[PDB]
Amino acid sequence: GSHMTEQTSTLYAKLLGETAVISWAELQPFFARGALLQVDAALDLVEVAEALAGDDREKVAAWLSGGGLSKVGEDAAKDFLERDPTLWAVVVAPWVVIQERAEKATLH
Repeated sequence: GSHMTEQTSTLYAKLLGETAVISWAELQPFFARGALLQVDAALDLVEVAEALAGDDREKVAAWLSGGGLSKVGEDAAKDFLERDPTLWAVVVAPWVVIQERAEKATLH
């Protein structure tokens, strides 16, 4: 049971591959330590995740001050829990980012 040192760029292939859908209750150890970032329904997962992987500071900090990107505490915890709770989670190299599944406005 030797833990495979993940030196492969499978994370790149995952992040820029597609989004992932999971239950919120699986992400409990992630927001507990604070390794969980919340993204708004207006934005997308790939654009916030590439920013947090690529260290794109103007991209990240624009959404931090703009309120499109945040971190998941107790307020966001009970929010997502009582919202879906099934939501779109994409694991970036440092941390995971989540968007709500329930898009209340979908006009295309």
